[PDB]
Amino acid sequence: SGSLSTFFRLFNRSFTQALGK
Repeated sequence: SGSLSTFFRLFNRSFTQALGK
């Protein structure tokens, strides 16, 4: 489950994109 894959990926992507920056 988990998954978590989707959740983990989403969190990482969102954090990286938000930080971004």
